[PDB]
Amino acid sequence: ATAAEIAALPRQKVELVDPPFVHAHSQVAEGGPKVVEFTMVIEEKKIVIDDAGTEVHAMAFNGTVPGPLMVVHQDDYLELTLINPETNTLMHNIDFHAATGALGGGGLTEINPGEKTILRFKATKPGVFVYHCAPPGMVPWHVVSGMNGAIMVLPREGLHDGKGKALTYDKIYYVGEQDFYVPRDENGKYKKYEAPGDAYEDTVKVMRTLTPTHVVFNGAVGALTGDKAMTAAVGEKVLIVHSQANRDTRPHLIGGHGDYVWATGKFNTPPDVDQETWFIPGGAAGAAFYTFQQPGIYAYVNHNLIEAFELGAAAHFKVTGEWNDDLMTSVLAPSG
Amino acid sequence: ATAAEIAALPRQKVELVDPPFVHAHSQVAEGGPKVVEFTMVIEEKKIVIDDAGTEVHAMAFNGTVPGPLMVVHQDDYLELTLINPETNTLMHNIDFHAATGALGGGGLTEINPGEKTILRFKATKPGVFVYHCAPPGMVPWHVVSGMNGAIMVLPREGLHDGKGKALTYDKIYYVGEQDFYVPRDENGKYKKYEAPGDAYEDTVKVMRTLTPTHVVFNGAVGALTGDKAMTAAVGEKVLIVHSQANRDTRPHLIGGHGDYVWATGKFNTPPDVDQETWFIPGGAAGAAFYTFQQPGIYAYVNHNLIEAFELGAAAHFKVTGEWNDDLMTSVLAPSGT
Amino acid sequence: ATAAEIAALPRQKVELVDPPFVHAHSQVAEGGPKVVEFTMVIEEKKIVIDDAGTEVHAMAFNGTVPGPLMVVHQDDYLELTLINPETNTLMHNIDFHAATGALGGGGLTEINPGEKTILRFKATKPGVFVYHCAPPGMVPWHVVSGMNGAIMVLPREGLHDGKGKALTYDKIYYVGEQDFYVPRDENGKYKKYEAPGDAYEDTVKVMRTLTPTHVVFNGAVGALTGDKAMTAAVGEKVLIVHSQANRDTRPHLIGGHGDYVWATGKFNTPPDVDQETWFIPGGAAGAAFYTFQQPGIYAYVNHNLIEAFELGAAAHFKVTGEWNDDLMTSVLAPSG
Ligand SMILES: [Cu+2]
Ligand SMILES: [Cu+2]
Ligand SMILES: [Cu+2]
Ligand SMILES: [Cu+2]
Ligand SMILES: [Cu+2]
Ligand SMILES: [Cu+2]
Repeated sequence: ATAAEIAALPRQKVELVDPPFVHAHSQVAEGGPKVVEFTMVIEEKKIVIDDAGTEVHAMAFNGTVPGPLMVVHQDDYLELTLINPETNTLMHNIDFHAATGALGGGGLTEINPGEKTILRFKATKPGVFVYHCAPPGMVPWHVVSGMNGAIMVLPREGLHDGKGKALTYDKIYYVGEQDFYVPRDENGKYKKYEAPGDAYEDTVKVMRTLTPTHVVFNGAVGALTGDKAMTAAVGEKVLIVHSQANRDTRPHLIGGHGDYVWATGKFNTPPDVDQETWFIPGGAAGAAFYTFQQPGIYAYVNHNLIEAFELGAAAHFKVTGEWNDDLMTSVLAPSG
Repeated sequence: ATAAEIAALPRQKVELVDPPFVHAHSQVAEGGPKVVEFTMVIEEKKIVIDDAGTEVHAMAFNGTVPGPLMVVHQDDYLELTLINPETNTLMHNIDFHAATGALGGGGLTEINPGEKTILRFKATKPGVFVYHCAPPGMVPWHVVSGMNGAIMVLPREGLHDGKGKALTYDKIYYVGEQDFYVPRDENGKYKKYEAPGDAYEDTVKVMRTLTPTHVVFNGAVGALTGDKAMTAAVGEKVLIVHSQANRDTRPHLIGGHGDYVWATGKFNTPPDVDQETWFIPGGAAGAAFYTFQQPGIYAYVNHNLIEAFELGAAAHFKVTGEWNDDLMTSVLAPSGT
Repeated sequence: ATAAEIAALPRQKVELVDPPFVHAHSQVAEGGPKVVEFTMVIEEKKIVIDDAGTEVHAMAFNGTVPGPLMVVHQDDYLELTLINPETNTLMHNIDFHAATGALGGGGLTEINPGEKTILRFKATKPGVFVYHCAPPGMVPWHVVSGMNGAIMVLPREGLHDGKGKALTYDKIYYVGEQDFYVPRDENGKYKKYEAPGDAYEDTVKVMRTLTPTHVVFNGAVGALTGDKAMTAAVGEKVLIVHSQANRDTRPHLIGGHGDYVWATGKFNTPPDVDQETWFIPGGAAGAAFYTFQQPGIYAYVNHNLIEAFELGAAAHFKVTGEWNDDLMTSVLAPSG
């Protein structure tokens, strides 16, 4: 397309919503290509990530860790307004792994506090893709301070299985997994600081050990459990988008499966089926589709079970419906 | 589907065998869906994992680490009697990744010492799958103390390649890989404890470093080497099932390949072919098929070669038969310049 | 083939070139199977691997880390002459993951200083494959001292996609990634040693932490950046071969994609498509094919970004050509 051709396309303004929910969208594209417009404000803020009151200086797209999920269709244009308010202290930018050129947009979006920028790119490849900050010289520090999220580029015709059959989800949830590296003093207590830049040197020391102190979903231990559990019902088709911008993960739904999994995240590669545990490399997003067949509590975990149960990488689904005894039954309940 | 129709099905009681061997089974299912019955008793026991005498309090399904492989076919019912003897000290349960609902069985099978339970589930999805203990609040500690194994759900028509050609193995071995986290004293010497409970706090400290002290096949360093090496012959088709319930691994057969590898472990996903090194993420099982074409010793390793040769994750195959010089030959043996 | 047939095949002697470049070869084979002859000399030498003057005693096929890429076609025979000069101190050998039997050749090629050997094997399976040294009882120590490389066995009809369409590259580069484990003294300074054997105990202690001190491409921090960036032009098709003999990696082209990725490295397994980040397990090689669409500087990284930008695993591509504003454009440049 020429610049004139693009200027004649319809514009659509999208309101973002906080993870794990996803803004409203249509699976099959309603019409031809659009310029889809989003706006995000960056907030630097302290977050508390566990029940011991441990703090991280988060650098958050839209004020959440992860940043929100943006949804477009193949061959739409994504137009982002990115704002770094004067209340912040650091320069920031954005690299979309879905985009082609200029370091995924990082080289065109460097904004100091009090600045804004607008970037547009054509979403030429369908799939789920990571986005993250990447300021020169400080790339990994922004990413492991929570400045990352994902976008989904749906095929215009919606999702399909390997053999061209349509896959239509009832519910979608976005789980962003974050490794954090919090410094400790000589008594093994986590340190606190009064500004992000003050934590920089101590944090780099921990990062170089390659071992996170916490690995969490949606920005904190227990964020998606108990009463902030994701919900579904028996018979509902659910798409679970999962991203990790820095470190590998191996998601598993305890009690379920991934019926179709795009473990690479890319919808032109056919999905793996019937998976117990799938693998998403650091720097990628993946998606799993599952139809719930049994009610009750499911845990959704990174299946390095130390990372899930000791370091924080565990969420719940609460699923309503009737029990199927053909699939599973207690023949003799625990007894003497 | 009905309670009635299920009690009408034939029952077959299987006697389990210790890894790396697998109980007798047929690849192609003979006749219709069955209720296949297994019994395992849980043992808490001290095991020695290296030649230095390092001890771990293991928590072992059927007394072995890994637990034994169970084989059924798709749409069979697996019925497990699980027994926690009153000589044990902890509650245990089982989560089958092959099963659907109730945390894979784990929410229905919590048994204290002196208790037993019977669980039945329909094996709806073909593949190899991990099982493991998962008691609320102590999940990784029972897994990394050895409490895990695998099952294989064969398609009823047996295995096939990506394009419908039948693949029939002559023999099957199950390699369970285990990461252990053994606490050290001030001299760097491994510690010993009286009961499993006593080791808990020090072991969680090592677990949180995410760095195992030992990574082993079949429960110990060198367990599947020497007189305990797996065996085959030139021309023999072997299926190697490998599981890791907690940590990634990257198996490789030194001197061979994986001719067809279901690296995800699931037989409706077509296999990768001609693999050098394949990758099984923590919490999964995979399977590789190979036809041996050369005699001699092979080593089967996790190809982080520090984990293989320093931490324990190496086994041997001894293969009989004739050498093929077309595939490889020494044109000039090591000689002076 | 008969014995006389094998004995009658044409021989071709190939001069190797240092990575990241590759010796001249044809994609589509020209004529029937051949015996392709290569000679490599092993060098044990001290190399400097970062900007701080940190030394390692490298053990280097042909004098380089990684060793060079050898290219043959399926069902050719590769015949290697391997020489261990009298000035080295250790026995060495070679295991080709491409070969069948005798531990990949390792059992037949153990040469002490002052010895040579000639090994021939038939390249029966197409793909990229790791090769590395593996002397009994000292395998990891030779591998993590740099003694590894890769070979490519191309299909006789050249590369194709999943749907049997030909893929022809214009340029090929080989990126070998190396994890090093360099000991430190109690002051945190890296140690130096007179002879390789003097470093053995201290190095195995670091190896057993599973945490590298440096993760590099082509043997050193920054080896493929600046004036040594890899080059291409918009519209050129590049094949990037990447190996890691001991530890996993997750390559990503910042600003691009892998249009076709043989992540397993084996050309009978259909490629994944449209990849953002792909995953190569330790002990394997992989290959990614990309057509460049935008000019500029791209970084090619291991996307554990701590490993890329703190520990050394980052390279650059410099790509010439005209900017395409359809794919990406700055609608509003950073402004107050
Ligand atoms: Cu930032
Ligand atoms: Cu990135
Ligand atoms: Cu248990
Ligand atoms: Cu599990
Ligand atoms: Cu060597
Ligand atoms: Cu190897």
